[PDB]
Parts: sequence; structure tokens; C-alpha cells
Amino acid sequence: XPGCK
Repeated sequence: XPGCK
């Protein structure tokens, strides 16, 4: 992602 969830 990182933010990606």
C-alpha cells in the first residue's frame, strides 16, 4: 500500500 487498506 501502504495506506492502502
